[PDB]
Parts: sequence; C-alpha cells; structure tokens
Amino acid sequence: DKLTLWTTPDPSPNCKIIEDKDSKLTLILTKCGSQILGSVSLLVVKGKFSNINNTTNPNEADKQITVKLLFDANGVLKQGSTMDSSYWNYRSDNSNLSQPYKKAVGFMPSKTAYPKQTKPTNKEISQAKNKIVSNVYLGGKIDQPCVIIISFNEEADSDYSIVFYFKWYKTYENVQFDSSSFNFSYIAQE
Amino acid sequence: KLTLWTTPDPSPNCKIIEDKDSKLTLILTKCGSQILGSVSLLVVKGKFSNINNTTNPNEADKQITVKLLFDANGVLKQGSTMDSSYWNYRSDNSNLSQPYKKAVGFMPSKTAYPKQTKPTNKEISQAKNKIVSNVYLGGKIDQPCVIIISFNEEADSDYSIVFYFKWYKTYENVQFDSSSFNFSYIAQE
Amino acid sequence: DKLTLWTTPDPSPNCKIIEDKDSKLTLILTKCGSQILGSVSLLVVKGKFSNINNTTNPNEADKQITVKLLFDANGVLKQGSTMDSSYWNYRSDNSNLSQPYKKAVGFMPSKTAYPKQTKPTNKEISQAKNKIVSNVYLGGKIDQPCVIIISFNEEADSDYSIVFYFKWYKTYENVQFDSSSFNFSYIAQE
Repeated sequence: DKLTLWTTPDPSPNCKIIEDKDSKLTLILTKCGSQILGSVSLLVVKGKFSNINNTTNPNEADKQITVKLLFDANGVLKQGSTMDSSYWNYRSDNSNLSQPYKKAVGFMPSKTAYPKQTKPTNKEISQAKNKIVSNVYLGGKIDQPCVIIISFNEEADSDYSIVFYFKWYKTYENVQFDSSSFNFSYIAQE
Repeated sequence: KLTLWTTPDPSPNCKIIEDKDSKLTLILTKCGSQILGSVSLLVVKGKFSNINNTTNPNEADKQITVKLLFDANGVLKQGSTMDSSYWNYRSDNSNLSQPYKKAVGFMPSKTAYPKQTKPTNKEISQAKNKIVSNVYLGGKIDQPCVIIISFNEEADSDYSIVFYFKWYKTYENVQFDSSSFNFSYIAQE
Repeated sequence: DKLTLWTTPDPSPNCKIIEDKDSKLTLILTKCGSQILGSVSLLVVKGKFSNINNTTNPNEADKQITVKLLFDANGVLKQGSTMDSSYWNYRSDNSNLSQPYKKAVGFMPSKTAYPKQTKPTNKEISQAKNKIVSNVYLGGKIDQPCVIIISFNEEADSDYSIVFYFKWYKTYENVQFDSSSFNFSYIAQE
C-alpha cells in the first residue's frame, strides 16, 4: 500500500537533541497523491529541555530545538539525522517479513517546489515558499507558545530534507518541552 | 476517501445552553492513517448568539465547549453536545442508515492519544492529544478566539473529540460564528 | 489523472497584482473525496510589493494584496481573475503546458457549505464559515507577520470563487512580499 510513512503513533525515544534517545519525535506522513499530509509533535524526556528553565539557562541556545530529517536520493533517512532509524518505516497492513524501506521518493518534498538556495538572493526566487511558520503550545497550554518553522530541502548536505525548528521567546521555568500536535502539508517530489 | 459528517449545511444540531441553539458543521475524511477534519460553529439562539461581555462578563460567558463522546463502536453517545440529527456517512455508490465497525476507523487513536493515569509520567506527552490555534469570530481578524481540540481526554467515553473555544477580548454584540478550522489526527485503524 | 489541480509547483509569473506578470502564485488543490486540500504561497517579483516600503508608501492600499480566482459553472477560471490560466491545469504524467481543462466542478468550493449571502444578514446563516483566517510570514520570518483571509464563493458575479486576501499592519522597510506556505482545506461542491 505504502501511503503512510511514520514513526508509529507512540515511538519509544528515537531522537537526539543533546544525547541519544533524549526525546520522542512522533511524525506521520500520509501521501494524498501530489501532497503529503503531515503531523509532528516532540516530547523531550531527558536533559535540560525535559525541564526548560530559562532563568537557570538564559542563552539563545537554551531557547530552541532543531530536528533535522535528511534523506538520500531514494528517500531513505540518512545517518546524521536528529531522528534515529528505530521508528521510521511504512505502516504495515499485513504481518509478513518486516524490512527497512528502500524507496520513498513519493514522500520527499518536491525539488522544484522547494529548490536548494544559492546565497546571492534574487527577487525572482522565493525565500519563504519552502517554510511553514506558526506556533505550537508547550504542554498544550495557551500561555506557553513556541514558534515552529518547518523547512523543506534547505539542508545542502542531503538530496531532500525536512527540518522542524522550535524556538520560544518567553522565559519558561520548569516546563518540559512537549509540543502540541502540528498539522501541515507539502508538495510531493512524485 | 470515506467521509463521516454533519453534511455541509446541517439544521441546528447542537446544545450549548438549550436544545438546537447552535449549528456545528463537522467533516471527517479518512486519508490512509489520518482523519482530515474541518469544524465551524454558529450559535443561533441564547447569550452566545449575541456575545456581550459587558452585560455577561464572567469567565463562563467567554468560552464554549463542544464535546463529541463515542462508545467502543465509534457511535456518538447521547450526552454529546452535538445531537445525532446530522451525523452519517456521505452518500456513496451504495447507501446505509447505521454506522458501527466502520465508525472505529474515524475515531482518534488510543495509541496516539492514550488516557493519562494519576500523577503524570514525564515520559508520556501531555500535549500531543491537543491542537491549539485561533479562529476568528465572524471571520474578522480583530475578533480572535482560541480553539483547543482535545482527543480521547473524556474519562467516561472510549473516544472523544472536544472543541474548546475561549476568547480574551470583551466582545459587544458579536454572534459566536467561528471561521472554518482545518485539522487532522491519527485514526484508531 | 484528475486528483490535483495546480499552478505547477514552480510557476513562471502568473499573476497581475498591479502589472501583468508581477507575481508568482503557487497554488495546489488536491481532492480527498469530500474535501479539497490546498497550499498557497505568493511571491511578488515586480513593483512596490516586490520591495515593500511603508515609510515611502504608507497608505492602506500599500499594505494589502488581493488575489481573486473566479470560476464559471464548469469550474474554469474566468477572465478578470488575478491569475492567468495558461499553466493552471490538472497534474498528469504530461509535465508540459497542455489543452485547458473543461470541467473541475469537483474542485470548486461547495455552494451548500459556502452559499452567497442575501442583503439582510440573518443570525441563522453563518458569515464566518466561508472564511479561513490566519497569519503567514513574509520571508518565512516570525517578525514579519501578514494576515491571510481565504474566502469561498463570496464574489457576486461568478459561480464559484477562491479569494486570497493578504494584509499587514507593520511598517515594513524594504521587505519583498514573499509569503510562507499556507495549508488549508475546504468542502468540495461534489
């Protein structure tokens, strides 16, 4: 079938913000022909970001988290991605031999919608179209906003990329990084 | 693919304060492992049909909760805010007057959105079963209202979808009429 | 195949805000049965909005953009739409400009979800449900917000319409109108 590429709904820790498996990234990608429908949430279970305190840790580095998914020409997740390979595969509809996927180019962000940028800016080429910008809410609390920026194909060192950038502006005291669910879509490569 | 909905223009089908005082337009479409949803709420009778927070300034006068409660078969339970008058599958090639096993495919996943026990465990998310954003009353940018959609957090039901609307501004003669809000969630199967 | 109607993912200039072909609208509409899944972004490549300066150009008309898509009873784009029809077509295995489509009623916003309003507004009839109201971010920068209002079927002289209204409040100084990607959905006519 191959219409869902995901972490499953409840992965074990599968993401390295600071240390291996310090966080759980839940990511579902569903193919609806020419668009991928996504939903992402991030829970930090260990380390400074599992109990944010920006009085104790007041630097810019203490107020953001970047999760990078890097893919090769076959749409396979590359080593060096923030998310590890423990939970990343097609949803199975039958229980016959389980193998890592070899091809998911149909799940990749379009290279023509979201080309790689060169650093001489030109007014003819968008700098925004490959970004989705909004807020998520830590603990699902309205008074704990966190900006999310999802960027497509902006990593120079991979064929495709999906990057989730989380940055908060408020000084949080003893707040676990735990983002409310964020729904999004993008144009598929094929 | 398959759609469970109120239709696009239900008659009043919701009880905020009194029977059929409001119209909830709710469309759920199954797309693989996800449900794609859109919701809007119009209050046609009662205090919330003409919000006036000078006359009604209490906290209870500045929020609306719409609860959809479902049983183990994905059937809408009577105590839901929305009544069963407009809640059925979109007419296909074939017709059918009841939902049951097919309804569980529209329910929010219990694995994605598990119930929480006593004092919460820091290894289990509190946030992932919530979508938090803004809608705009009358579709007017200067009339924001927070929306929080919560999945499966109602203790006495197998599944739930709850739409919480809460505003901070003091609205004067503003009908509760929310701009359309799009969302998605992980399906039970 | 007839599940995606789009601008192509990388359109040449296709929009007249002020002058012919001053802007590139990227718009993808994908049919998922009863709902259309959309994503929109707008880059202005010529004219004042290609380098917004609201100190130089301080008036209300200098702080908003309207893109109108007007459709006939067949779902075909009408003359007087902001966008050109040449590259507005179904996605197929043919990636080149081709014969215009004849019918796309299945992509049109529902007349029952989004009826035209009669002059006496009525508390029984929603004024909001045919609108999606949010923010997009110029250049993908959280400090450059822009309101977006998408309105369905509100243009009096057309069978269907999708209108994208962009309006900003900040005094931008030398900021290209370049909107971050905005994801939305609406109820299909059939």
